[PDB]
Amino acid sequence: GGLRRRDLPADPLTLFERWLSQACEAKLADPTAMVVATVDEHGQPYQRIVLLKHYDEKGMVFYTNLGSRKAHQIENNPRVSLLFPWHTLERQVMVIGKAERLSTLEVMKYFHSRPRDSQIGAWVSKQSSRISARGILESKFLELKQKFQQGEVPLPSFWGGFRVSLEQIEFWQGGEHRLHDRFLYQRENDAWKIDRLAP
Amino acid sequence: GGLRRRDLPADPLTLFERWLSQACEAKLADPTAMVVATVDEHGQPYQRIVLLKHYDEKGMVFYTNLGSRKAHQIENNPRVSLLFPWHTLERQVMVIGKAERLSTLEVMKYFHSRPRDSQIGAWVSKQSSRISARGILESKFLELKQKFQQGEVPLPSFWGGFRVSLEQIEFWQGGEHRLHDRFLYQRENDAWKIDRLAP
Ligand SMILES: Cc1cc2nc3c(=O)[nH]c(=O)nc-3n(C[C@H](O)[C@H](O)[C@H](O)COP(=O)(O)O)c2cc1C
Ligand SMILES: Cc1cc2nc3c(=O)[nH]c(=O)nc-3n(C[C@H](O)[C@H](O)[C@H](O)COP(=O)(O)O)c2cc1C
Ligand SMILES: Cc1ncc(COP(=O)(O)O)c(C=O)c1O
Ligand SMILES: Cc1ncc(COP(=O)(O)O)c(C=O)c1O
Repeated sequence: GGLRRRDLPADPLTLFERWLSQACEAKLADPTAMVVATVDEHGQPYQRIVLLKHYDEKGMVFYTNLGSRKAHQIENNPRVSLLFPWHTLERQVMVIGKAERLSTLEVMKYFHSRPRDSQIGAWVSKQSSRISARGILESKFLELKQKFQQGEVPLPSFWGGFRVSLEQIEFWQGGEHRLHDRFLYQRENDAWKIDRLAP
Repeated sequence: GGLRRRDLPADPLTLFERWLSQACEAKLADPTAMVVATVDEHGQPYQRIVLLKHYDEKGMVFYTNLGSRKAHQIENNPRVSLLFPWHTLERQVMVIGKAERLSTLEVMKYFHSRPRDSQIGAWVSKQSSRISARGILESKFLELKQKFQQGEVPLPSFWGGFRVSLEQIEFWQGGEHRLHDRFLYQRENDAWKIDRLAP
């Protein structure tokens, strides 16, 4: 029907929750899937999809291997962008913010909630490094599955997470004639300034 | 069934064509949709989806408004990343490269191939700038529809395109236990060096 300023909530998370809710409702594949962009030391941007696992006023959270390329890039430049590719629903949500590491307590809690095969898998991969063959991953997996016996499957020291703060959140919704609705929520010291952007 | 090095084509575009072909075949919404990431002068990355309109060994092409944020950002830093969010097919294609402007000749050709309402729309929006109301877009549209009479609908001077070169192309395909297949094709002076990357 359209997206009019007068219908927007004060808090952008409120609109995001609604859009996330309807996305699950429409059964999109991986509704929590978002593309996270980071930048290396030479100014080159990099992208990969990760899953949003939690969000609130403090920011959006995802977990990853601390030795990965994104991790290395975030340590040198914490500025990141997140984009939810919801175009089958004629929508997009883009977030601008800084990524900060989650504490051990937060990570252990989420880690032990994952399927065991995934916990073991976490142990297996030296994420982003070049490896000579797939078999390396497969032998290790087997090796560890039995090594643990699974007693509790330990939290790898190289496993962690990041929380991306909400400095800016942009909502995009398809419009005919290429005239789409775009609203940019921008942090103004606790409060949110809203502007419609030309498509 | 999996992705083994021995089954990879010498030229990454060959694998990309296959993946693009099957994506259309599976009727994904907007198979040519890709997330393009650019970086501003402060090192902050930005993202938005655009449509791939052509590709070959020289790079991947998309069209946009030359006064937009992405355009401004590319003029200051031509390094960009493209990511095709094909996860409903358990796949991802990420491209690293430099964006260069297309010539007038190339742009006119593609511009006049678009639906008239879209050509008029192109004229309407001062893409990315803040506008006070949606009505501004709607009045202009109407105004121009009749102004042209459509005799040929002129190419806006602020409309253009970019070609992103292929410096690196990464292929990702879902794997069980979180052990996914990842291969990175990297330009080595005309030739392509291939490495499997840990997931
Ligand atoms: C649907 C989907 C969800 C994914 N979720 C995550 C995630 O939550 N954490 C993660 O580290 N990688 C995840 N990945 C794999 C990443 O895209 C990427 O390959 C990996 O994190 C390494 O990226 P990097 O080399 O840029 O560091 C996911 C991939 C897909 C397609
Ligand atoms: C499926 C889809 C396809 C799109 N294709 C394009 C495109 O080809 N060119 C373009 O300028 N914007 C396109 N857009 C709109 C962009 O995502 C974005 O809103 C716009 O280019 C302005 O981005 P910027 O402010 O970062 O410059 C598309 C959006 C969607 C959801
Ligand atoms: C490398 C990697 N880590 C984590 C995840 C997902 O997080 P979780 O397994 O806790 O749901 C994925 C999902 O595809 C992944 O590919
Ligand atoms: C702003 C904008 N320009 C261009 C396009 C698509 O290119 P074209 O209309 O030539 O197919 C889109 C598609 O959503 C768009 O949103």
